[PDB]
Amino acid sequence: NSLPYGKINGTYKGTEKEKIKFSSEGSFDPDGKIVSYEWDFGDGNKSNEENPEHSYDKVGTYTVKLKVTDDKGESSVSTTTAEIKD
Repeated sequence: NSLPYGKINGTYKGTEKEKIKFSSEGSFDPDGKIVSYEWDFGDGNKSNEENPEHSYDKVGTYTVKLKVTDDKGESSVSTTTAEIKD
């Protein structure tokens, strides 16, 4: 019955066109298992890797979302930012 806890380990920073390593380490479900991790990098791109690398084409500050869903189909969403400069 218990919702999963996502941990998105923000904030993130890097430079345009250089890969940034994201981590969902510490995410957990008290009464089950997390069966999916869904990242949205805020630049229209997504991943279902636990700990993806992603580069941003353009500078800016992007909203990063991590949606975790458990084995009973229940989800929760964590957010942070990725600040991309020169």
